[PDB]
Amino acid sequence: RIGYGEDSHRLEEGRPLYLCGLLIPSPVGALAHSDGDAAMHALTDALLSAYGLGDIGLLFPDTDPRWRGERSEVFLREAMRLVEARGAKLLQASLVLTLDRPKLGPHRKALVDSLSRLMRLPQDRIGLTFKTSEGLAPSHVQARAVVLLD
Amino acid sequence: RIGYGEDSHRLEEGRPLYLCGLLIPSPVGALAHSDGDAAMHALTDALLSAYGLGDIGLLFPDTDPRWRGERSEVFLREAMRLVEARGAKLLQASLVLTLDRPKLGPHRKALVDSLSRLMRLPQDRIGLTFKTSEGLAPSHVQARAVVLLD
Amino acid sequence: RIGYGEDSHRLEEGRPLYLCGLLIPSPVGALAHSDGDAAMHALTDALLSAYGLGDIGLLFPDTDPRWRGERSEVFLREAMRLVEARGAKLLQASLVLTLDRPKLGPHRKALVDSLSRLMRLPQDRIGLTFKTSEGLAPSHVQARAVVLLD
Ligand SMILES: [Mg+2]
Ligand SMILES: [Mg+2]
Ligand SMILES: [Mg+2]
Repeated sequence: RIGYGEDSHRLEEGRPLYLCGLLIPSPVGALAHSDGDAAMHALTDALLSAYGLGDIGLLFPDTDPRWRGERSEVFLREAMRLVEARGAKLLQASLVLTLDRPKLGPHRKALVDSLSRLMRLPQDRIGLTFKTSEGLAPSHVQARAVVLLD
Repeated sequence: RIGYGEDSHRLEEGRPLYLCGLLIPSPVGALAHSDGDAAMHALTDALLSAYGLGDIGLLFPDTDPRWRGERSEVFLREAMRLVEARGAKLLQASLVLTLDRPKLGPHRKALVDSLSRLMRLPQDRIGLTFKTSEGLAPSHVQARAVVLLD
Repeated sequence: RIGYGEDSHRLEEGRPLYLCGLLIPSPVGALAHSDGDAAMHALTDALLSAYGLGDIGLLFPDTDPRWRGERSEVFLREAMRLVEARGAKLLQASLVLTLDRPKLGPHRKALVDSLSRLMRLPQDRIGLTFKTSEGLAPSHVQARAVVLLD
């Protein structure tokens, strides 16, 4: 099975930046409703999608209590619980993060380590790459992810 | 086999909106010479791509009378005919629709039912997720799609 | 295994345009430090991604004299070497190129032939499709690619 997901958020000065589950030192952070972790959101949608289960807007509306104030690993692990209950064995996640600042290169090890631990995948099965928008989208973070299961 | 397809269209106020084969009540709709159904176009290109057959610009140009003015479902069924004749067995389609309005949430069932009916896939093999652009692309509808076959 | 990658470049008047390893006659070309071949970059990142090896920013930085000034095909071939050494057999590449000008249609055969030769894949396993941005991004070339291996 395959799943594909995307996420993006406005970034603003003096807000915390969360990506791949981690708080990243940055001059900008998401202007969100959530922690705005675009990588987790894209991955979560990709997982749900692989089983036709909907998306984070359907399954995690803030109006449900359990989701209000929650960090995005809660959404990811619930999607993992849902596909696992349907017999899924996650094999791989490959995703691209796009943002002009800050540079994610120095945080490569930490970001992969976190995704590896969250999705319970070996490091060679976490394919994370970083891009800038080349001035296409200087005020957003963007994420696009593909997952592979069984 | 895997295929990847994308489409985007300018949205204009007061034009009809077509997605996944359906008319969706909306304040905005594609400005296009086609019906502008980004979902159909992205899926069609992904199917073509999975066999290297080209893209919808090549196979369904507005110059070709058989295709001019037709709804986009006609091009998807033709792409399905072409890949089926080359032995394809479509397994899964996962795609993301991005647009700032209207909300697609209320239409989720009919949209997924449509894709399942047109592509002849069970609903758990239709992975449809909805996003807004968070202000990055407030005047366009975008779709990106992955298909898996065989 | 699966890998996903993306690339974009600002386009500027009177610069040469390189795509899929070829010179493409054009009024606009990438402004950059590389040849700005978005197809090559996105394919290379997708390959690297399929094995968790990093991305082109990590492995091919212009601080490294081995890589500065090299054509992007040299990067793609090195990524091929690295995954092949880890047992991979590339099976398929499917990608989308997005740009408002020049038209890529007239170059389809040459572009696909180049990808086929470079990646040593049969033509039906090269899924290249072309799009314009519909004015979303009229001054960039964008590429997004999925690769499948084994
Ligand atoms: Mg989000
Ligand atoms: Mg279209
Ligand atoms: Mg590049």
